[PDB]
Formats: sequence, structure tokens, C-alpha cells
Amino acid sequence: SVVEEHGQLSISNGELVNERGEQVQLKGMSSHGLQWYGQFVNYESMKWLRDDWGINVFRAAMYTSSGGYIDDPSVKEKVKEAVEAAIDLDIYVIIDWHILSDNDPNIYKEEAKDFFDEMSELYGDYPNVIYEIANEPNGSDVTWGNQIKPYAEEVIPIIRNNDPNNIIIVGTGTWSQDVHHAADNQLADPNVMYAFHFYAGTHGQNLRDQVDYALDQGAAIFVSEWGTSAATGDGGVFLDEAQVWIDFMDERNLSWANWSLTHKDESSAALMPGANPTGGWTEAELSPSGTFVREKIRES
Ligand SMILES: OC[C@H]1O[C@@H](O[C@H]2[C@H](O)CNO[C@@H]2CO)[C@H](O)[C@@H](O)[C@@H]1O
Repeated sequence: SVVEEHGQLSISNGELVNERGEQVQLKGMSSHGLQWYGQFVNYESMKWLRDDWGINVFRAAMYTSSGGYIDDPSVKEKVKEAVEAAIDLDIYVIIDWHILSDNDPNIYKEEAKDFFDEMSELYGDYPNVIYEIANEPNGSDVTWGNQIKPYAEEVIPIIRNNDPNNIIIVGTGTWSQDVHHAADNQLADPNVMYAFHFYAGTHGQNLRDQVDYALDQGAAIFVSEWGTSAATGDGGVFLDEAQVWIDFMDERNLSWANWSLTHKDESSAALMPGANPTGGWTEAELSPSGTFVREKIRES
């Protein structure tokens, strides 16, 4: 129903809109690393998230390093499983080239270009797909102008040769927080968005003001990852600040995916140890984070 109704997504005046020009807000879940917690990514779990939580997007977080794709490329097949499930379930899907320790997206740029060539060749005639080409550029030696923008200007053409207008999300500096610099030096492609990531354990008032600055330059922002935890993915749950961010995102038409769908013993994990990898979770099988996130999506 979601993808049939909204169809082709695009950016209009810095906003994500559907094929009839109406603003649309995506809200869903990210997997954790597919090399570690891939069992939670399947048609049945995604159907349960769609039906019971109300998700309309799913993010497939394919780590490149940390035992991910570069080390063992078999994980690309799990991305394919996820995309196919989203197509079957009529929801949107984010294909995330999930850089992190490999902090400069240029490190694996050749591999990224080949990967996105393949993905866009396979799926480029479906409206479900959103390409996230570099999760979290980070480090003082990785800047928008010198590293990230030129990387994007190599990878985007590869995608566009197969898929001329599905959305592409481009990571920003400082673990996808530096939307200010991106917004002042935007990419040419009209269907690009810049990633912004937050963790509720960080006091967020200036970060919200920076997102507003970026929006005011006409840049579109996708909150492609956020957590209820501290920035590590752990360290307690911060639901008061998470709610402030939720309300902020609603007011600003910002789409989002929550980190993450796993049973790992960390505060950001949505599931308890014991949760069935194919869905059907009772309230006792959701963590405090998962309970909150599910409520936010159901409310929406
Ligand atoms: O892989 C290191 C670490 O990653 C955390 O997840 C991060 C994600 O990869 C990028 N955005 O920030 C989040 C939080 O730091 C996981 O939560 C950890 O379990 C994992 O060890």
C-alpha cells in the first residue's frame, strides 16, 4: 500500500515528496550490521514491523569493514533479500554502504562504485529503493569539500546511469552531523539528501538549530540513523531527549530510521535477548528503546 500510494519519491524545494508532489515522511528501522545480526532481516520480520509497528521504510546496514562486505562480500546477498522483501511488502528500503572505521568513503570507493552499479542495475526500475552511499564519514581529515563531495560525485553517476532519479542519501562529516558544510556546498543532483544522525544521549539543541540552518539553504535532510542511547549505541536510554527530536522531525518533515533491530545487549537495541528473528514480539520481548520506537511509529 505505501509504495503503491506514494510511488516515486523525489525532492521538491528541499522536501521529500511523493509522485503527486505531497510531502511524505518515512519512519522505520535500521538493521544492525548485517554481518552480525542478519538473522533479524527477513520477509517475516519486516512484515511484522510493517503490520505491527507501522514502518514504511527499512534500512539494510551493510558494514563495509568490521567483518562486513570488504572482508566477506556474501553480505550483499542479505541486502538483496531485504530489498526484495521491501518490494514484496510495498515499503521503501535504504541500501546503506555502512562505512564507519573506514572513516573516509574514498578508502573503498572502487568497491562502492561496483556495488552501487550492481544494486542500481538490479533494482533501478523499482520506486522502493533509496541509496545511502556512505553511512558516517568521520575524522578531522575527512571533510565535505575535500573527501565526501568528490566521492559522491564519483558514485552518483554510476547509480544515475542505471537509475536516474531514486533518492540518494549522502553522508556528512563528523559521523553525519556536519550538515552545515554540506548545505553550503550542495551536490548538483536534484534527488539528493544529506544524512543527519543523532543520539538522544547527547544534548541536542544546537544540533537541531544546525539541521534548521541546513534546511534553510534548501538542502534536504534524511535522518537515516538515530538512537535513543548515547552516541556509542549504549550507555542508557534517553527518552525525554528522543521525544524532543521526534517532535522536531515531525515539524520539519524529516524522515528517519532508528538504530537498531537486534537483540544485542546495548541500550539502542530494539529487542530483548529471546526475541524471535522472524517477528511476532510481545511487549516483554521489546527493549525500553524498542517499546518507545514502536510507539512513535504506531502514533504516526
Ligand atoms: O560497529 C561499532 C558499533 O556500532 C554501533 O552502531 C553505530 C553505527 O554503526 C553507526 N552509527 O552510530 C551507531 C552508534 O555508535 C553499534 O550500536 C555497536 O554495537 C557497535 O559496536
